[PDB]
Amino acid sequence: QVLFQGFNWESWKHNGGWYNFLMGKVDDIAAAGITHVWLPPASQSVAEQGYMPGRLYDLDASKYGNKAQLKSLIGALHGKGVKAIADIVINHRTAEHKDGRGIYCIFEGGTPDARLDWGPHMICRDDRPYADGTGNPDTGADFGAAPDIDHLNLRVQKELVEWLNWLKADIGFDGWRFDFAKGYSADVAKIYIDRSEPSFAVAEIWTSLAYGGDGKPNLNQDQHRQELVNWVDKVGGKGPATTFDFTTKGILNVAVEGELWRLRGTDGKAPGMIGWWPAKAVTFVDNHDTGSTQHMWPFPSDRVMQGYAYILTHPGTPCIFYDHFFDWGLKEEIDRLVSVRTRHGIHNESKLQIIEADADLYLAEIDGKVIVKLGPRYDVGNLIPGGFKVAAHGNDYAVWEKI
Amino acid sequence: QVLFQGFNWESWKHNGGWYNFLMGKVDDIAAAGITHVWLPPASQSVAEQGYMPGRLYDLDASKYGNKAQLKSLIGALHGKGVKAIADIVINHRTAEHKDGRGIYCIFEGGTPDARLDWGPHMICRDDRPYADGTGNPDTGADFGAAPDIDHLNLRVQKELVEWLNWLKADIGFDGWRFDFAKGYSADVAKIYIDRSEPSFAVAEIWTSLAYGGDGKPNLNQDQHRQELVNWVDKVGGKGPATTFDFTTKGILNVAVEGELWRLRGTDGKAPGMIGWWPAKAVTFVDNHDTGSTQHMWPFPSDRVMQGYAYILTHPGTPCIFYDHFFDWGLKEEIDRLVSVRTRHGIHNESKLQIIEADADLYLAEIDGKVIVKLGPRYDVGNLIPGGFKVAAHGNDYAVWEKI
Ligand SMILES: C=C1O[C@H](O[C@H]2[C@H](O)[C@@H](O)[C@H](O)O[C@@H]2CO)[C@H](O)[C@@H](O)[C@@H]1N[C@H]1C=C(C=O)C(=O)[C@H](O)[C@H]1O
Ligand SMILES: C=C1O[C@H](O[C@H]2[C@H](O)[C@@H](O)[C@H](O)O[C@@H]2CO)[C@H](O)[C@@H](O)[C@@H]1N[C@H]1C=C(C=O)C(=O)[C@H](O)[C@H]1O
Ligand SMILES: C[C@H]1O[C@@H](O)[C@H](O)[C@@H](O)[C@@H]1N[C@H]1C=C(CO)C(O)[C@H](O)[C@H]1O
Ligand SMILES: C[C@H]1O[C@@H](O)[C@H](O)[C@@H](O)[C@@H]1N[C@H]1C=C(CO)C(O)[C@H](O)[C@H]1O
Ligand SMILES: [Ca+2]
Ligand SMILES: [Ca+2]
Ligand SMILES: [Ca+2]
Ligand SMILES: [Ca+2]
Ligand SMILES: [Ca+2]
Ligand SMILES: [Ca+2]
Repeated sequence: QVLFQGFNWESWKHNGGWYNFLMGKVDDIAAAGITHVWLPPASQSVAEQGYMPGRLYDLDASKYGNKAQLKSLIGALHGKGVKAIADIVINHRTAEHKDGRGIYCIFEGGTPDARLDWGPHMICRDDRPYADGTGNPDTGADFGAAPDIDHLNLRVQKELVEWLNWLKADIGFDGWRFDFAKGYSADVAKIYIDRSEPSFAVAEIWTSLAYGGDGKPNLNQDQHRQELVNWVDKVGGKGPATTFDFTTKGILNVAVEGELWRLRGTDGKAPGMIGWWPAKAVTFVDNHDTGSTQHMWPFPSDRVMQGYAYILTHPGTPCIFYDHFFDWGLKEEIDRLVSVRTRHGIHNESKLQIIEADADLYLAEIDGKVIVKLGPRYDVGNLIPGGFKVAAHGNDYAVWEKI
Repeated sequence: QVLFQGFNWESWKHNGGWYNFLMGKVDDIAAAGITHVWLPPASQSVAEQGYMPGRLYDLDASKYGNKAQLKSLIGALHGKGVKAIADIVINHRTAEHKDGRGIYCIFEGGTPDARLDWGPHMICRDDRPYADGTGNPDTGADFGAAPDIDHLNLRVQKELVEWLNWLKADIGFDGWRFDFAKGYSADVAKIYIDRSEPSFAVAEIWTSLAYGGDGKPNLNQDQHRQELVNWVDKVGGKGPATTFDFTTKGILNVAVEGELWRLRGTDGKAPGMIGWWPAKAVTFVDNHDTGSTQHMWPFPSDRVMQGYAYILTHPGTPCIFYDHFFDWGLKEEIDRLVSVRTRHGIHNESKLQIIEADADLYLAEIDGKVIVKLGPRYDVGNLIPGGFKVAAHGNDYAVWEKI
């Protein structure tokens, strides 16, 4: 399962429309061995990138393109074997109309009927000024800038599950990435996952790493991955549910700048979520927030390939980011890695054994068939077994594969 | 067994004589809980510090003092419970007289008889110009500046074992530290150890650490401690034989400057010799060469107490260096640590479990009774068990002891 993020922060701006643009990259994407692409928020949003949704059923006001273009793109991805997963922003919603108080708290689903046309009662009890105090309190965090939907209200749960099934059925989406899933409880999410039955769903739980007395992250980030592992438990370990592994991303970010010892945790296992539940963890080097033009937590640029050498050979389900693959010129090195991975049947639950993790060398062996070396360390051969030949290499990475 | 090094590079210079001087520190030394003190080379040496011996039986030409003063000092140490171990420099010897060739290759033992009065035949075949080609080749490394004794010659072995037994019997020495034990084979050393039967013997095998592609030592220094562990095997694992743990000293030197992750080796065990054979390893922060006025491999000065917090709580047999204890003002902090160690019966073979080793924190638990934290990391309490109270602390160290 290797995922691709088919957009970045600037994508809405594209001349002629991003979904149209993306039509052209479907073959390349299919060819890299990508199995799912995560498409940006489809509905009408106040914010052009999509994360501030209003008329949920109105896919036509999207700045990425209209419903007709979405279905053609999802048609193309599907015709080529790949699945399309959708950014479900349902923690918060923006309102169409002012109520009596002059507050924008009357929602409009986008259709002549009443689906999704809620008012203040479906806003979480306490999210003043939008709330009118009569809904249930928030199951999770608040998003400041907008109304937070009260996911314990039953009309909310039904109309939002109808909308999810419509996105699967009429639009074609296969799975969900749940935006700001800290916004609501794993229980609420579970209803949506269970009742829409996606073939894949990844939640975005993003919290800070623990930082030590030195301004740098701690080697141990067990509080941080526990929280990911916990969401997956409550939601259901047997489900399709996964969380992005922000722990590996946070560590790697630092590790790569000459601190590769950071990659062998306290227990001698990988320090990120993939060290405890690789199966339910999807890994990434960067996304539209951490990277792109937002630069919230970027991977060191001169090192993104050591990042892909790591996520692509290791357990967990890797996510390639649009920009790296298509705009940085790393296409081919990334391809080669996705091949090594697919060729040896490396998969989300592969076994990892960390041979060495010193400041200047990380050497790990996955599934007995592939070894990856990250780092500038030159004197290395003595540790890579007889029987392996180098499969890929580039800047401060090399991966050998057996015979 | 905690050893003390009762001298440094400048000691020969002391006004009024070092052994005399040292008479005054015997009580303090005895009181710290020190069980052995390593005294500098006793015989006549061309080089004032002792490491260039000539008339082996002539203890009177020592710049540290004469035979009478040595015996009084060893008498005092013994009267107070401590043993005295001697620096046996027998790899090389300097000659008293020129032979026919005009080469200084006629030795003089220091007595009217012939004990130790060898000539070129007892010099290793190849150490030109001193050698006359008729002796056996060197069993080990060469010391450039002087004649290397051919320890395979049987007269050499007998007279040098007589001299060793005289140092035990007439002078009072209890054990040996074998200077430059790379100078000769572990086999030759074994004869001297076995036949003089010391109660303690430590060899000085000093080689370089492996350095990586970054100018810093590798985390793994297994080639380096293998060599120590090997000498002890050939010499005899059941003997009194030990080697100084240069591996821990080399690592620690670096580790302490914010790289405390260096202290959990590749295998999750201590990286120095004490991780493989703690019993046969004697640890140190610095000695007359690495430190003192020679500064060959000094411990970072503002950090020597993190070094003693480590060696004093950990397995292996610790060696306190004269200067730290008596001249740096660390006496009391060092004492306190030697107490924690002795109080809880921590000993050369105690069990070590490394809780965490991150750049800014090293936390280890010895024998279930003591925990030591090295590093500036502040947020620590969550990892030290309920039941432990802090026993000592100071600059970037603290050690707790159970109840
Ligand atoms: C951009 C996002 O911000 C939040 O993550 C923050 C973490 O909580 C914080 O602890 C860490 O140190 O830094 C973060 C960013 O600075 C949200 O939790 C995260 O979910 C959010 N990501 C998405 C949500 C949006 C609003 O609906 C967006 O505009 C993003 O584009 C989404 O991917
Ligand atoms: C001072 C000593 O030098 C040697 O150690 C060197 C190591 O071999 C080298 O690899 C390392 O990088 O650095 C070293 C010092 O720069 C000898 O091997 C060592 O045994 C020697 N130590 C003693 C021997 C002497 C000569 O008889 C001395 O003058 C010292 O005072 C002794 O302790
Ligand atoms: C393997 C694990 O290490 C533990 O110390 C964590 O506290 C735990 O949460 C994590 N457990 C998870 C991982 C797996 C699979 O390895 C599960 O099935 C568990 O339910 C899930 O909580
Ligand atoms: C425990 C050890 O780890 C091994 O990987 C080393 O290669 C080995 O040399 C070392 N072995 C030594 C240590 C002990 C005690 O632990 C012995 O009795 C052995 O003879 C001695 O070689
Ligand atoms: Ca409507
Ligand atoms: Ca809100
Ligand atoms: Ca919320
Ligand atoms: Ca004589
Ligand atoms: Ca010589
Ligand atoms: Ca020699």
